[PDB]
Amino acid sequence: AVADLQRLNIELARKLLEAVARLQELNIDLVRKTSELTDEKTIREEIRKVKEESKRIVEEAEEEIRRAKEESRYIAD
Amino acid sequence: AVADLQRLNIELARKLLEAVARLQELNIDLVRKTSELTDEKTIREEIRKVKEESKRIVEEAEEEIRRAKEESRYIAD
Amino acid sequence: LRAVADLQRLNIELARKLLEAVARLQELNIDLVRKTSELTDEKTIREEIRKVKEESKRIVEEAEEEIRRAKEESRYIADESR
Repeated sequence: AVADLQRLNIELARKLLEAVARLQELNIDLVRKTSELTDEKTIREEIRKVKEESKRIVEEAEEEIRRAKEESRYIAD
Repeated sequence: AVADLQRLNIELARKLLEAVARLQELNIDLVRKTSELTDEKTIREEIRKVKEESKRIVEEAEEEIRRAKEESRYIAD
Repeated sequence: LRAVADLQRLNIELARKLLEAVARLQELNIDLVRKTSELTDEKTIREEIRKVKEESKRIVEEAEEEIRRAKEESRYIADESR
């Protein structure tokens, strides 16, 4: 069952990479918006929003890994 | 063969971390320069540059997973 | 109980640590941006930058070290077989 488990890891690498890519675009955006704003109350909402968004993304990736792990177990029998 | 496929997976994980590491120094550089500058046109150019550089890095990592996908196929048969 | 199933969990453990690294770095980056908006003294800001940089390097090196473990542990599993 070597090819199946291998395909699984390739899938995983893609998930984590996409998460990494989405977090990067989030950080470029947080820096861009912060440079644009002067009001600190307003800047704090952008930061608070990026933070929870980042948290959603990390959690999504965490569940994907958990699912890849469970699927490995079944393929293991 | 299993050992070769695992070697492939270790290689891939390392390259994904390398992309993560390069993005982080990029993000750190972007914040540093933005704190240094006041002119927004110049700041937007720093932001634009870091962004395209981030995509290049992201695109290379995507190609690497793709290579790893091809290579795994060849080895399993 | 396969050698392959054990190699597989090694990779699962490996993806987690790297994600954990990415998560930690992401929080370092947001904190640095937060403090940057809060401060006007450049000396202070540059110190916060140096701190995040050193912290980010350690996290990356911690992850590089775990990869070296996975690689070595994987080798060990090679002769070990069903």
